[PDB]
Amino acid sequence: GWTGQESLSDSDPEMWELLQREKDRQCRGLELIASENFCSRAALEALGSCLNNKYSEGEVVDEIELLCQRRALEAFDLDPAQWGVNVQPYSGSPANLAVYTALLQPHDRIMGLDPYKLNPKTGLIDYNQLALTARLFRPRLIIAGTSAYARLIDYARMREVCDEVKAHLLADMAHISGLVAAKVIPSPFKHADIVTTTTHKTLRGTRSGLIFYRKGVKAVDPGREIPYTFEDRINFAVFPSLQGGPHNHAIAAVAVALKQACTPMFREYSLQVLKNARAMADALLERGYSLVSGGTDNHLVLVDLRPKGLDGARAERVLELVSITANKNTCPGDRSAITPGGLRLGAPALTSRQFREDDFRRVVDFIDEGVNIGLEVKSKTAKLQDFKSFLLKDSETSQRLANLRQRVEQFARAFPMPGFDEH
Repeated sequence: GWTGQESLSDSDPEMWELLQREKDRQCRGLELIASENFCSRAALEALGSCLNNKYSEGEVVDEIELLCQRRALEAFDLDPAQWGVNVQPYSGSPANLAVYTALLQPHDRIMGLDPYKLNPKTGLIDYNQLALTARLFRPRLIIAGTSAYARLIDYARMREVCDEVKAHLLADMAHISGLVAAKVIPSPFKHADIVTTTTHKTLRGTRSGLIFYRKGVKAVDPGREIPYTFEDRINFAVFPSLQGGPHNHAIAAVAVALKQACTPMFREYSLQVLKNARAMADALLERGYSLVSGGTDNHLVLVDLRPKGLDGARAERVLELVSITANKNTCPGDRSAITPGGLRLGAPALTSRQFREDDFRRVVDFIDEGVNIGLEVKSKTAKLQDFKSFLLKDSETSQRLANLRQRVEQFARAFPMPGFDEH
């Protein structure tokens, strides 16, 4: 401006109004995307700080990165002699790419979820096949992580397969990292060589990445102490290889979120996510829905809509038009990625708005009503695009959607919202 200290509301009314509109949209909806959350003000304040002016690569800043490093190992209860962390990755993908480039040579073999497979009878990771398949394939790295699994991963059993075929075990804990930090679920750090995470899902911060790696003594020869050798390879893979200088503002925002994750209130939040997820699952079962794996031990539920007669693409779109955001998801035995059988629902985002179990029972009631409209509409229409345009162009459907929507939004608006008041 004249000063560069003018408020956004005063200097750019058009942008301010876009932000107020987006804010109103978040406040009036029911966010059930299992990977979503609402960032705290405090993290956002760091992100928009004068650290944006400070450029670095390789006084206060280096204190920030070291601080962030220290807070990362602390949040996850890690010994700095046994674990290091690279806090510089921009997002979650750089974290993961940095890993594969660091550790593997061209056309090295890799296994991960898709590949190993879920047992369709139990909807659990088929650990038996993983171990047989990996004896065949001799992978150099195996990735433990998924975005759509409602159970706890047996990291110990994957460490067996890895210890056997001399593979690295990478745990991608992006979706469950807050739960791991609060110690409400078991920790992959006990069994894994490498752990990657984003910071914007259950950690409830900004959109950045972390790479944790084993350092120090791996073993003793019975030359003497045999060391881990991930550090210099990971570090080099991050900078200068895959990235430029770190966003110091972004690293500060990460540090603020990791500090929050250490507090008793964060543990209570995390416990409540598990309770809310179980409540959601029970309410769905009580109304005769099928759940992949028959329920949950974490932050999400995976609904198999196929016995009900609707698919996840259809359900997802109806729910969207009544201000309920969820994601379609493949189920075991599914044919089509376009019309998957399932709907993934998560507790983290609404738990951050102080929803309790009874509030999740309410959400389920609304979801049930939406699915019912989807079943009506599916009965009167043919192709997926006919289904979609009917929702908009049929008078009776359009009016039923509007009534459920007004009711959803009037319920949602009453709950608080993390972040800044107005934008």
